[PDB]
Amino acid sequence: PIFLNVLEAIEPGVVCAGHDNNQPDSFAALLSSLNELGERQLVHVVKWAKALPGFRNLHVDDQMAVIQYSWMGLMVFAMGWRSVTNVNSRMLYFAPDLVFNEYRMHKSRMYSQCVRMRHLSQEFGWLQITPQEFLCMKALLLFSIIPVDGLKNQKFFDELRMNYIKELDRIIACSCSRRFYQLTKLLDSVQPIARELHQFTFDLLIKSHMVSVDFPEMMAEIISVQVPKILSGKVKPIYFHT
Ligand SMILES: C[C@]12CCC(=O)C[C@@H]1CC[C@@H]1[C@@H]2CC[C@]2(C)[C@@H](O)CC[C@@H]12
Repeated sequence: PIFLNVLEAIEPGVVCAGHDNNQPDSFAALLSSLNELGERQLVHVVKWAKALPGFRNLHVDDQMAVIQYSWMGLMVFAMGWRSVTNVNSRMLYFAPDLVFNEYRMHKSRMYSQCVRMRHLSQEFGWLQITPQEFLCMKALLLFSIIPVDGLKNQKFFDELRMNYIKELDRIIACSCSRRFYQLTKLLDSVQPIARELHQFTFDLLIKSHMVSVDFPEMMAEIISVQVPKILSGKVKPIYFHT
């Protein structure tokens, strides 16, 4: 099981937000901590993606683009997994030092987005997603959002994505169609969540200095240059179902 060996081997370890849990929960503090967490996880996502089977087959520019478009979906998917794994789904396990209870979901001003993420977390439970289904789905997520004008080498991308789909199907196969159906619906359900988070972070970046939220430099760059391409519809998710 070469493919599965790789995905398991490359899976990132624990990442902390560096949040001060001893201090009363403010909007500014919670959101600055989520931003810092995002920046730290982006480093890990980049090294993960580069080690994925076939990833180096893409043009350098497509490598960068797929990561910049997909990171929100990928991080949310992993966060959902951690959440089923560690806590119990009233809660969102962003990091060991950054666990959201309902009170925090409210103070972050992200309550409804958090409700969507928790629904995702719960779905992993209800579908009884295996660790190996999780790993293959996460890999697929990196190849599920592209510019409508195409990538530099769209042909290699379409081939990469096909191969990850085949890998998910094998992991299922090893009825079957019911399971593939359910997993593809679950993958699709990540995309509305990512879209609402993209809107939210974009708004927050615009009004950031007003509300005293810090955006690390890499975060501010991607949210101002790449996230607006998704919100304006220049970059769109690939859905399995209509
Ligand atoms: C990806 C992160 C951070 C990593 C993670 O575990 C999931 C989580 C989802 C909410 C994101 C956050 C990064 C910072 C964002 C983008 C904030 O600006 C608003 C929503 C936050």
